Amino acid sequence: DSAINVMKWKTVSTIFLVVVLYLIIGATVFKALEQPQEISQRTTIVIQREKFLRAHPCVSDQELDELIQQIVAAINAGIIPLGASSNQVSHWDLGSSFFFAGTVITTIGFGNISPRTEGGKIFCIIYALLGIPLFGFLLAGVGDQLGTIFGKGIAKVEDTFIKWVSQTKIRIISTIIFILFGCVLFVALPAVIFKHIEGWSALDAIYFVVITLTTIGFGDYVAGGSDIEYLDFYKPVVWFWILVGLAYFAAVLSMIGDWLRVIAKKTKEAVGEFRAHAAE
Amino acid sequence: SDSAINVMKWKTVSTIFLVVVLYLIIGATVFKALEQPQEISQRTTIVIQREKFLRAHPCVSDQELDELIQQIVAAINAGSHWDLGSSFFFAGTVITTIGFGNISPRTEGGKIFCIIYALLGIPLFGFLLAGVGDQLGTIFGKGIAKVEDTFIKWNVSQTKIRIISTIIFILFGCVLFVALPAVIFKHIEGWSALDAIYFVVITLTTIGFGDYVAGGSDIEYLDFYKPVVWFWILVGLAYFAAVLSMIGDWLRVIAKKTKEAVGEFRAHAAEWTANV
Ligand SMILES: CS(=O)(=O)Nc1ccc(C(=O)NCc2ccc(Cl)cc2Cl)cc1
Ligand SMILES: CS(=O)(=O)Nc1ccc(C(=O)NCc2ccc(Cl)cc2Cl)cc1
Ligand SMILES: CCCCCCCCCCCCCCCC
Ligand SMILES: CCCCCCCCCCCCCCCC
Ligand SMILES: CCCCCCCCCCCCCCCC
Ligand SMILES: CCCCCCCCCCCC
Ligand SMILES: CCCCCCCCCCCC
Ligand SMILES: CCCCCCCCCCCC
Ligand SMILES: CCCCCCCCCCCC
Ligand SMILES: CCCCCCCCCCC
Ligand SMILES: CCCCCCCCCCC
Ligand SMILES: CCCCCCCCCCC
Ligand SMILES: CCCCCCCCCC
Ligand SMILES: CCCCCCCC
Ligand SMILES: CCCCCCCC
Ligand SMILES: CCCCC
Ligand SMILES: CCCCC
Ligand SMILES: CCCCC
Ligand SMILES: [K+]
Ligand SMILES: [K+]
Ligand SMILES: [K+]
Ligand SMILES: [K+]
Ligand SMILES: [K+]
Repeated sequence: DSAINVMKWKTVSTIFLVVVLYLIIGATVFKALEQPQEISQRTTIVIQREKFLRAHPCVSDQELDELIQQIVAAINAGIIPLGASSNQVSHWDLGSSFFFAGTVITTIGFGNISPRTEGGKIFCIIYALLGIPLFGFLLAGVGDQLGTIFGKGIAKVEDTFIKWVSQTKIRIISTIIFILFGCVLFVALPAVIFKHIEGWSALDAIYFVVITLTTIGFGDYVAGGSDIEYLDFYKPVVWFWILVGLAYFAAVLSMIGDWLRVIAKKTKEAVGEFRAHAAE
Repeated sequence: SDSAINVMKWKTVSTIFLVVVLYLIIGATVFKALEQPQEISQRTTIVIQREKFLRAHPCVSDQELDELIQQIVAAINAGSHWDLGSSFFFAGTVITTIGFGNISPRTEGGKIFCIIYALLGIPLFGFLLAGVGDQLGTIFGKGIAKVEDTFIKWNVSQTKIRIISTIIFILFGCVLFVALPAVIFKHIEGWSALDAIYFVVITLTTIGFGDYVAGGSDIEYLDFYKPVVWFWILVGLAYFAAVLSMIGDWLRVIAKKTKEAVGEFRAHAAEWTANV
């Protein structure tokens, strides 16, 4: 029993170090990419500050930094503190609390909207702990249904491509068609609709798709997030997209996992060779 | 018959789908019931503070306030955020799919790298998290070998003691991975006791709203704090993975028990109505 456990802990620990190292590379590449724009916006926000620090000296000026604290603290709930727009829609209306519930059970958790009430928080804890598992079943069923829809599709395509054919190499043609068609239906096509309806850039759309469907859900972009107009054919279609798109990414991510298993065997055995053939 | 099983399958999906739709509807109404009020009371008392800042400082005209707020909304779309350690944290938020979003890429390259980083990193982390799950799982397996010996040579024996074991998992698990860290968070972050547990749950379920983030404020943090929080995430995620999974099983059970209870209720209105 302990013989396999010693072999297991050895594997976990190496993957752990790989993960630590993956984070370090990651970290350096993100700071390489973002630290600059952050500094150029931090210098040009101090420029804008001084233009109204000294352009109104009759303001206490310790209370300006405190004013902004009260705006940024209050923006998190979601305020539109203007006199040319003192009338305002609700964040917790019939539909947005529905959306919010969606963000909890799917663990996307955008967080543009999140509970402020101690009761809302306590309900959210309970709602999540029951809802996440519940949704998991739905998402599984959605995965199966969609899986068998594609099974009927590959029965028709693995017959017509039976020319003068291997068992294990037509598997490679199938997984390409899964990724190809899948990226159209669940990534490309919806990003295009998002690009048009939200006014996002082409990158922002795909970025949103991926961040949402991987359940990362930063919440920097949220489809349905602004007050624009919205056809109301729109948002329901986006629910359905989430439902099926999450199922799709579940598989895709899972495939990527398998590819890593493979690449990890191939590299484990390559290093053994490379060590043994020190001559080279 | 191949379509015969598929009609039975789609029947199952569709009922769970309706249960989910209905779970969302109840949810929706309970959240709006809870939050629509605080929203109104903060919308009245933010308009009060708005007008209260024109009168208590007449130096500021009404036209320059609207422009100030434009520059503050511009600056929420930035905020160092991206130092050595916070970009490390950020990477953590991507691969774990917690995704707080207090920090997120603004550069078109940062976004493209994030897409790639995620698609490779999420699966990679999943392996780590699995290993962490196993190790922790067998640590508790040795723990229950010692506790299912000392209690199993005396009072009421097998088939109900499985229920006592799962309570010990939940009891001790909630101490180690929820209570104890919430207490540390309460003290170190200055959050309320509820806010701490709220954070724990929102983070460890990988929902990660990002309303609260441990390490998120500009406080003197002991060098030992943040790394301990990494370790907590690693093990706490593994813990919730199991817990959530258990809850799933309980639902499976409760769903059979309710499916057959409806079958009973039906079957007695049957042979009670045949009685004419
Ligand atoms: C900023 S707001 O909260 O005040 N306004 C709203 C914002 C979004 C939505 C909505 O339904 N979007 C589609 C959707 C559905 C379910 C899930 Cl899980 C994710 C997504 Cl993107 C509705 C209102
Ligand atoms: C605006 S900021 O970027 O400067 N604030 C920060 C916030 C948090 C951390 C950090 O390391 N927290 C521990 C931690 C680790 C990994 C994961 Cl996944 C989640 C968590 Cl909560 C660093 C900076
Ligand atoms: C207009 C560009 C759209 C590109 C869509 C991104 C693809 C995300 C899915 C991951 C699998 C991609 C296969 C590439 C093999 C290296
Ligand atoms: C109009 C500008 C559109 C820019 C589209 C570029 C997106 C490229 C996505 C890269 C996906 C790489 C997949 C790697 C899988 C491991
Ligand atoms: C964003 C790209 C990051 C790429 C990840 C780094 C590659 C690390 C390779 C680790 C090699 C360890 C070999 C051990 C074999 C037993
Ligand atoms: C047969 C599988 C259903 C696929 C239907 C396409 C859904 C795309 C929704 C895009 C909306 C933004
Ligand atoms: C384009 C980036 C490719 C990164 C390849 C990841 C390989 C991980 C190997 C894990 C070894 C155990
Ligand atoms: C630090 C040592 C670097 C070793 C480089 C090996 C890269 C593995 C690629 C595997 C493709 C088959
Ligand atoms: C939110 C909980 C409501 C309970 C719904 C019961 C569903 C009845 C279907 C039973 C299967 C025959
Ligand atoms: C404008 C509010 C949008 C809510 C749509 C609810 C319908 C859910 C059905 C899922 C296909
Ligand atoms: C447009 C930004 C792309 C960054 C490329 C980083 C690739 C790193 C590979 C390290 C082996
Ligand atoms: C500080 C009070 C927090 C209470 C949390 C209640 C959780 C009950 C779990 C039900 C699944
Ligand atoms: C808190 C009670 C949740 C009830 C779920 C029951 C599932 C019913 C499936 C028929
Ligand atoms: C046999 C399954 C019924 C499918 C209904 C339409 C969705 C593909
Ligand atoms: C073995 C229990 C570890 C708990 C760590 C708590 C740190 C916040
Ligand atoms: C304090 C209100 C509790 C709602 C569950
Ligand atoms: C998280 C429970 C889902 C079961 C497939
Ligand atoms: C219909 C517009 C296509 C954008 C690539
Ligand atoms: K978030
Ligand atoms: K999130
Ligand atoms: K998640
Ligand atoms: K998950
Ligand atoms: K998330």
